[PDB]
Amino acid sequence: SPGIWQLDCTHLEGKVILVAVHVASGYIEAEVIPAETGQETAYFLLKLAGRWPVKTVHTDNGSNFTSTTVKAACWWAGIKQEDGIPYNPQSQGVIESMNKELKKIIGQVRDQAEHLKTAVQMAVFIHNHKRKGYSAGERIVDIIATDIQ
Amino acid sequence: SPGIWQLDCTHLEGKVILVAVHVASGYIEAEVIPAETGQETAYFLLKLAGRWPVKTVHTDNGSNFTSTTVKAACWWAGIKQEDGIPYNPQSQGVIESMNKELKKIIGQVRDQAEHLKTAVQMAVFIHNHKRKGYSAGERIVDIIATDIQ
Ligand SMILES: O=C(O)CNC(=O)c1cccc2c1OCO2
Ligand SMILES: O=C(O)CNC(=O)c1cccc2c1OCO2
Repeated sequence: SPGIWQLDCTHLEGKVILVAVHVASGYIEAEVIPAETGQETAYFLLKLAGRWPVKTVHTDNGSNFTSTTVKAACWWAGIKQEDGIPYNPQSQGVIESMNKELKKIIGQVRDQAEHLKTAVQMAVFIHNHKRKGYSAGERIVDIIATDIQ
Repeated sequence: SPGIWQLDCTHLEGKVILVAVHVASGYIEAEVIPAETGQETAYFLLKLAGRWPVKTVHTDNGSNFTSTTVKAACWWAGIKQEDGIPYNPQSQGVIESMNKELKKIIGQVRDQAEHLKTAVQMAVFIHNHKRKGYSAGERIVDIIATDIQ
C-alpha cells in the first residue's frame, strides 16, 4: 500500500542510524542520532510525514510503539501507528539485508566523508538511485502518483 | 523543469532556516541551522538529492554559489549548480511570500513546540499538505511521475 512505512534502527561504530523504508518501493530516508529515544523518533517521523504521504508506520520496537512522544507525533501528523511484528517472516530478512547493504555503502564512502552523518546520507542517495530496471525513487513516485490518480 | 529546485535562506528569532523549493510544484524541504555556511548548505543539498531527483539548483546567494564545499556536494550528487538571479522579477515576490507564510505557520504552532526545529518541520508539513485543489506534495509527485513515464 502507498502510505505504508517501516521504521528500522541499526547501529554502526557506537552510533545509531534510524531508517524509514517505504515498504512497497524500498525507498528510504535515514538519520544519524545520538540514541534512539522517543523524542528523536518522534521528530524523525514528523520530518518524514511532512515530506511524503505517511499513512501507516510500523514501528521498529515496543519502546517506540509505547512512547507517548511518538504517539503525539503520529497523532499530530495523522499517522496510524502500528507494530512491526513480522507476521510474514520474510520481512525480517529484507530489513537485515538492507542494513547490511547500507553499512557496506557507508564503508565504500568512508574515504570521502569525515563524519558518519555525511556517509549515511551518501548511502541514502546511492540506495534510492540504484537500478534493480527502475530505482526505488522512481518506484515510490510511480506508486504514489498512481494512487492519487 | 521537474528537476529544478531553488534554495532560500530566511531568518527568525536569531536563527537560520534553510529552505529548498521545488519550483514547478511549490513543495519544500527545510532545516534549522546554526548559521548558513558552505558546509551546512552542502550537507542540506546532499540530503535533498538523495530524496528527490535534483537536477538543477538555483543557489540562494553568491557565497554558496562560490563555495567549494557546495560545489563538491553538487558534483557528488550530480547537481547542476546555477545562480538564483531573478531574471523573471516575480521570482523574488514568490519567495518573499513563502517566507512570510512559513513564519506565520511557525507562529501558529509555537504553543505546541518547545524548539524552533519542531515548529519548522510542522510548517513544512502544513505547507506541503495545503490544498490550493491539489497540494504541493501531490503536484511534485505528479510532475516527476509524468516525467519518468
Ligand atoms: O532514482 C533515480 O535514478 C531517479 N530519481 C528519481 O526519479 C527519484 C524520485 C523520487 C525520489 C528520489 C528519486 O531519486 C532519489 O530520490
Ligand atoms: O498533500 C496531501 O494532502 C497528500 N500528500 C501527498 O500526496 C504527498 C505526496 C508527496 C509528498 C508529500 C505529500 O504530502 C506531503 O509530502
